Amino acid sequence: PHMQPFDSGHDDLVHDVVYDFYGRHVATCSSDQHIKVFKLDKDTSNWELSDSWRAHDSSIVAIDWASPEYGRIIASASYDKTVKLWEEDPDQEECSGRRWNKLCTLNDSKGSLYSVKFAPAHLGLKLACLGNDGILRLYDALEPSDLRSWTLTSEMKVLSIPPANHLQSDFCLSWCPSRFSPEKLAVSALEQAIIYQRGKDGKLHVAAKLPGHKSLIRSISWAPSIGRWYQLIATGCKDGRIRIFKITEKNLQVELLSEHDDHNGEVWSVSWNLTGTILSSAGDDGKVRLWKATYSNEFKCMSVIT
Amino acid sequence: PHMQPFDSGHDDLVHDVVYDFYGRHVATCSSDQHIKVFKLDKDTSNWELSDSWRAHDSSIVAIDWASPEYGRIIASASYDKTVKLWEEDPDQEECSGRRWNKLCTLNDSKGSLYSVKFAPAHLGLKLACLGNDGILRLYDALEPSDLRSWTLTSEMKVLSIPPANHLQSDFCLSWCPSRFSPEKLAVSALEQAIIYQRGKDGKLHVAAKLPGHKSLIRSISWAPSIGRWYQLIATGCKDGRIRIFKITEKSNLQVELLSEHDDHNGEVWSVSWNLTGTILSSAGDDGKVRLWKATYSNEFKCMSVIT
Repeated sequence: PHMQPFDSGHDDLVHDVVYDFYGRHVATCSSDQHIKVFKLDKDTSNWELSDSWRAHDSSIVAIDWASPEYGRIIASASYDKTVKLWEEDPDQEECSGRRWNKLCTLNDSKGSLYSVKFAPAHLGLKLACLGNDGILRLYDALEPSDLRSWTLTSEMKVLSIPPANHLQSDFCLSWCPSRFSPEKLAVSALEQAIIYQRGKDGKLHVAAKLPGHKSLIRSISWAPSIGRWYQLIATGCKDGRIRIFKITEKNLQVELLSEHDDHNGEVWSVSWNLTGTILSSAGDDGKVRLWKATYSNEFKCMSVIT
Repeated sequence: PHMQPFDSGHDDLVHDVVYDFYGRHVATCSSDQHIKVFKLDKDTSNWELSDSWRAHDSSIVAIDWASPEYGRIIASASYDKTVKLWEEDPDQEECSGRRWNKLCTLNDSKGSLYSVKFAPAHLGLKLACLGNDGILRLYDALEPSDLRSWTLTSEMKVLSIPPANHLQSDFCLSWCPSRFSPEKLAVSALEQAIIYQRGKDGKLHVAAKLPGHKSLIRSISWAPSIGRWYQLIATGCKDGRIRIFKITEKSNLQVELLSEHDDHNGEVWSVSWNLTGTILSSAGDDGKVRLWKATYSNEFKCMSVIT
């Protein structure tokens, strides 16, 4: 059952679409340097533009919503080397172009930015970003009252020497959602994919790598480990394979659970369920595949949308 | 050189246009619930839109700028029973619709609002408003640092009762600009026009009335009394007459009527003063603007008619 598609309202290509916490809102960002937010009308089950606005001087590539317990906040990353934060002002008409106020700007990056992800709420307003400079940066809104008070918490050189050629480069972030697991996050930078963990010293250290990728990692996402003791992160590589890694900490162990080339071409998007019960993958073949785990913990394709 | 008209950019009728302190900026408010601010480009002596934005849920009728010594602040009154204050954020692109941030909202009024006027700077950020509820209200930004800290300073029942069919009502405000004169302001409410003065008890009391109006007072403004000791306030009535009252305080107030002029033959909608209170303007149905200067005898004479 397909539903009535709709126009985003963007002129240039759209890079990311993201859901709010409740799944009733979506934020869109494209190259036309705009961020659009759609609302899912209760009555007429249709998606309808809540507000659109110009937000960056260059192409906006990444986007993300903060936990509802900190307000209505969106974050954006652009090729203009910045990350901007916005907060919805309910006292403005929708579509007015002025429904979301910039709360701040992060200019520390000296290279374009490809990704930005808020951290799990149980760690406060925190976030990460990664760009050409090959330097992952974490920021913290130390005082949850001042949603402008964004301090820089950490800086790590993912690539020792960022190659810097033919912008044939890719980077991705994904925090470990787990509430009852030590703070950590995954990062992909080209062929490599590495995991960081908070130490007793309050600093990030590299705790492992997800080996096997023979090309560019287009996407990666940590799955919600509700119920499980272990962690699972999936990656969609350019070599045309979905990979699912089981990470156990007894400090971290790394198993490869599955590999799937069903896409025959690059896997662009890899996404998870809210319960981490279903995993999605999309690619060149112009198809989306949904995967469930077997009783043996292998992964099986439960359906193919096209 | 180049005094050509220009479009405001409003869809519905425009109610008020106001100049900033320096005369280089203008704020416009219309029924389309927008407030536009124009800039007078130094180089090309043209007026060009600085920023426009939706500010009220209903028709915006009045507007006004605060003294430059408190920042870039505008105040607006609407039929939506509110008065909003805005402060310009120089760190925003012009025309972005995001150049003026709401600093506060005053909801105390239970009837639509027709007028709002900032008080003379020598009294702090203070302001007044009047609406259907027939209750004039003064607000004070007690701490000039917190341009959100707007407290309510006073409430006075102008029209004993606020009756109204809401089909023929008008209200106007105008503070006495004078720096070396006791705080006071004029208020028009329909046929009546009354003056309030601050007492020793820090409360407003009615110190006089400007008698003679035989219809609705569309406009009134106190003139800058630079050089003079007496005060002069003019009113443009619907009965088609401009009136200029000389008010002297010998503190109790005297009231003389200096001039009456029907040259307009129809209602006088706008009555305005000079920065020195040297020239008085009037506009009306006849589609003409008249400028008036005072004679040596203190009568007023029409020194020109624009059409």
